[PDB]
Amino acid sequence: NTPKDQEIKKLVDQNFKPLLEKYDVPGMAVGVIQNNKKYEMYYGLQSVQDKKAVNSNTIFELGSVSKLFTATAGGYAKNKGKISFDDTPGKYWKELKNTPIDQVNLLQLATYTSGNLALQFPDEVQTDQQVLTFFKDWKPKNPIGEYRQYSNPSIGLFGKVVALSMNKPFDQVLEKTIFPALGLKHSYVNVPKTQMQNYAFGYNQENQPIRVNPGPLDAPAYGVKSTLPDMLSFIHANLNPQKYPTDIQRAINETHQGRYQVNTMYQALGWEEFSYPATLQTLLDSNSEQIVMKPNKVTAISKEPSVKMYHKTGSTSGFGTYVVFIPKENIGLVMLTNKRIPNEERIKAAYVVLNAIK
Ligand SMILES: *[B]([O])([O])[C]([C]N1[C]=C(C([O])=O)N=N1)[N]C(=O)[C]C1=[C][C]=[C]S1
Repeated sequence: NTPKDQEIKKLVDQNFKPLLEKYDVPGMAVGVIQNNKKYEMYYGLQSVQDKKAVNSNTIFELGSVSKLFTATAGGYAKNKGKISFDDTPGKYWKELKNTPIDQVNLLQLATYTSGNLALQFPDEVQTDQQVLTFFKDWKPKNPIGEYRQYSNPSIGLFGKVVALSMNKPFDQVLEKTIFPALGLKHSYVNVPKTQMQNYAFGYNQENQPIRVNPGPLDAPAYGVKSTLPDMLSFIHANLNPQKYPTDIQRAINETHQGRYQVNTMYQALGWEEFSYPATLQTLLDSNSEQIVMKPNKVTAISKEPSVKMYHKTGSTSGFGTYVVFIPKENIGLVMLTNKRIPNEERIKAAYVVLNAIK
């Protein structure tokens, strides 16, 4: 009657494959997981100049999807009693004790509500000392906890604090503790010399080959690299947290808890959450210029839905990512590209595929 894998391949070919020609994207990996079966589809080239095909070993930059690993590490720490989300940063980074930023709690930092932290650090902040000084010098603007402004520094600081609580630097937290707990084998903060042959180039808007630049608190905000099989395993863990040991199970479940809303989007830890079924437009609205780039007053959750879906977009200058999962249908999807394409196109292609399967 047509086997499931060919059916999924056809749906992906209908919806994702034409994006490659349309946006001149050299390579793409799309996976679906459904009831513990994994489907992997690969297209084009990880390196144009080397004529190297995209494949199950290709390492892609996840950009802001990296925030999901940061949130997971925070969930892991918290459920191990190493932090409380009501703590402030000065408890762990002692140089911030009794400074204005120490009036902001960990949860407000992870969910972008300090009320005065912008998308990026200033370009001049690079070293560990400059990051410290930035935070010591910080002062409040909007009332703490009431306005969401999506921010690398805000969740970067959370990440740093989480690492300090676990007595390891943040790259070691992911590479030694969190990745191995999720069973991931090819995910990295720092890609080692022996895997560089698998690290795709990203491609900028003139299709020039580029990779992410080092930056302040880059790892917790946008600095993870992974493969399609790994990303499918991560979606599998979010769909089936009960199959994992206690510590990481509780961590995953902690990332799913909604904390506030901005209209139809519930801000969980890392993940954005929606009432399921969700319309396409609700998912598109989560990624509008007004939500992503500007401050928005938040609202206490006044309807908690029974059934939810979760997504997150991510980009670096040279790469695009989108992950989405729906626990009720035990289904999820990952897209990786080595050229940014509009977030709208990622969300819609994924919407059509997930809704058509079966
Ligand atoms: B994440 O991917 O949501 C995050 C935020 N962001 C900024 C941009 C942009 O400047 O167009 N796209 N996504 N990503 C990053 O901060 C990593 C990047 C740095 C520069 C371009 S993407």
